[PDB]
Amino acid sequence: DKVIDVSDFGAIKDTGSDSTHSLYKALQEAKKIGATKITFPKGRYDFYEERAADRLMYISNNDPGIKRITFPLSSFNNLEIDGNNSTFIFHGGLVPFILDESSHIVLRNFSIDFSRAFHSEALIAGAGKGYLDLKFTDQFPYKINEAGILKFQSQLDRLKRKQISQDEYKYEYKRVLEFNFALREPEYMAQDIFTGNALRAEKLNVVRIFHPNLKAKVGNILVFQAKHRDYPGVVISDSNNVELHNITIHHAGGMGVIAQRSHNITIKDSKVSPSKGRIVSTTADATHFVNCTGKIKLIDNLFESQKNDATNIHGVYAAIDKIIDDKTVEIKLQHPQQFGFDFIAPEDELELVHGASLITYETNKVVTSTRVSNEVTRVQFIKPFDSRIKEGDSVSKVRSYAEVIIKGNIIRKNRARGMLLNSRGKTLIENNYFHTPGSAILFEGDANFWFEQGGVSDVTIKNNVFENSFYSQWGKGIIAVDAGIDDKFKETSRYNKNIVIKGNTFKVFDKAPILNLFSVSNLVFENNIIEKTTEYPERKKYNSLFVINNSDNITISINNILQGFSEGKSQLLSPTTTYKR
Ligand SMILES: O=S(=O)(O)OC[C@H]1O[C@H](O[C@H]2[C@@H](O)[C@@H](CO)O[C@@H](O)[C@@H]2OS(=O)(=O)O)[C@H](OS(=O)(=O)O)[C@@H](O)[C@H]1O[C@@H]1O[C@H](CO)[C@H](O)[C@H](O[C@H]2O[C@H](CO)[C@H](O)[C@H](O)[C@H]2O)[C@H]1OS(=O)(=O)O
Ligand SMILES: [Cl-]
Ligand SMILES: [Cl-]
Ligand SMILES: [Cl-]
Ligand SMILES: [Cl-]
Ligand SMILES: [Cl-]
Ligand SMILES: [Cl-]
Ligand SMILES: [Cl-]
Ligand SMILES: [Cl-]
Ligand SMILES: [Cl-]
Ligand SMILES: [Cl-]
Ligand SMILES: [Cl-]
Ligand SMILES: [Cl-]
Repeated sequence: DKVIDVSDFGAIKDTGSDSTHSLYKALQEAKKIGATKITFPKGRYDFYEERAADRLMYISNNDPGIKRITFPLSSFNNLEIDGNNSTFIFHGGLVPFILDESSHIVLRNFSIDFSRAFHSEALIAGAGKGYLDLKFTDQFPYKINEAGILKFQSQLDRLKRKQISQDEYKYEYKRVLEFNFALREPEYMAQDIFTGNALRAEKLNVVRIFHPNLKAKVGNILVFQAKHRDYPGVVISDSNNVELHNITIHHAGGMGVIAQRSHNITIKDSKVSPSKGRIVSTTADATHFVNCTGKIKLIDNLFESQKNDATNIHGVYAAIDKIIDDKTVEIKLQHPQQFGFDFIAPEDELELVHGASLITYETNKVVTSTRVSNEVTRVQFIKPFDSRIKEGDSVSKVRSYAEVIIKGNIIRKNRARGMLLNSRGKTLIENNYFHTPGSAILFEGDANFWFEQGGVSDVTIKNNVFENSFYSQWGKGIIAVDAGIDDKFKETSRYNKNIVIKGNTFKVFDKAPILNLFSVSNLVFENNIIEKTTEYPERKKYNSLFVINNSDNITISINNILQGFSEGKSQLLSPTTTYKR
């Protein structure tokens, strides 16, 4: 009627049977009749590959290919999916949700998990020169083949072997990271150890893995980082007015929520958090927004234990590959996880940017655009473009940049950074808790490897708590700039502008930078409380709370408060150019 009950289409809870086809039929009926809601009788629902719809997808900062989709929400309008706090379990290579060219879609009250994680975890039972001894629990099956290589499996007749073998790709790894057993966070100062996808291994007649760079503390947990990003949790693509309310994402092969080229997204009262027996949630970013517009609201969420940043809101740079004539260029997407990102349309305004400095030469209007491939697009401008532009420079679309509201979130226990603020729109970061091994807030962006467009223009960071963040090495300080500006251009490049950091509590354990800035104009750091702790060992390489280079109009104000420090506030609040002296 107005509300469609998925059990009227044969999806039965708690049985363990596949509910994919019944779900599909309920979705098509909702589109046929104009229903505004689908409800699940509260229970457990399982979804498998065999009857899932298949679609080519490019998904920014994730891996492209054929996706099997359990909720294929393409061209839906004005539809709410209320799971009534049901539990959704996905078996194998599924993308749970893709919202494609949809509008006013509300997702509420369910959880997402996969029956076997894409990553794997092990207890570290011993260590030595070039090896670790590991105990795996049952939920991470593996085989050690005749070659002496550790290969994780989907599960423990010739065609069943063949399909299991075909599953091996999904559980490939590329690096390992040590997690502290007691704190359930990346181990203090441990770093990613690259291994590649094949580790020599042997079972001691416990599994021993061999690699020259292995180093960890016994009793900690070793995480094998999933190599691939093929199965993100919720994809929001070319869509508008999407809300996620009380969604729990226990796991994904890649990001928890990834949005590209969409407009108005809210994520509220949701959580990314591990399920029973796991120390890791999603295998990449909890959330992530590419070329999005309107309001992006992250309200009152819990993001913990994912293998990457909690959020990143940014644009796409594309390199100028070939100059065809004075008015025409071919641009090329650079990073493999950007291939297929079409964004340049007739009448768009583009920034033309010098690659090594991130200085904008000019803006220009595009009159025509032709997609040549999933890499190359040809672009014709209305007037001849600036004569200084060379091949190797980049373009970025001048958007109505997203207004970013990030309020009331708890961000902790994840690998890497807290928030990558590459939002050039009006940005508000207020009343969040950060406990991250990397930079809690990082202004990044580059046009040489990730080709992500950042460059802040209006940022307010007010009344957050930064507790012993940046306790490892993914970043350059608690709040830091690592934008891709060559040293030669730092003094003249001003990439991030107009930043107010007021009313925060920084609980710090050593004298690593609270602020580490370059190429900034107009930043005010006032009315903050800085308070010394002993939560982690002090690192002797840091002796400066405020490292500032190649910036202007930076006020580190006198009205900040310092508690528990040996030295006086006038030494401690005084900027250096270096970490030490
Ligand atoms: O230098 S770090 O800040 O620590 O970056 C970490 C880095 O890890 C791997 O590369 C390093 C290690 O492999 C290490 C092992 O001994 O050797 C180092 O010298 C390598 O450093 S290097 O890459 O700077 O040359 C990653 O490669 S690997 O998995 O094949 O081993 C490498 O890509 C890089 O990982 C990135 O670290 C970031 C935090 O520092 C962040 O998590 C990146 O992902 C997210 O951020 C970027 C924007 O910066 C994009 O938005 C991504 O989509 C986000 O997911 C992370 O990249 S990724 O996980 O490989 O995709
Ligand atoms: Cl009906
Ligand atoms: Cl039922
Ligand atoms: Cl779809
Ligand atoms: Cl609508
Ligand atoms: Cl299961
Ligand atoms: Cl095959
Ligand atoms: Cl659980
Ligand atoms: Cl990854
Ligand atoms: Cl140059
Ligand atoms: Cl943006
Ligand atoms: Cl030192
Ligand atoms: Cl002052």
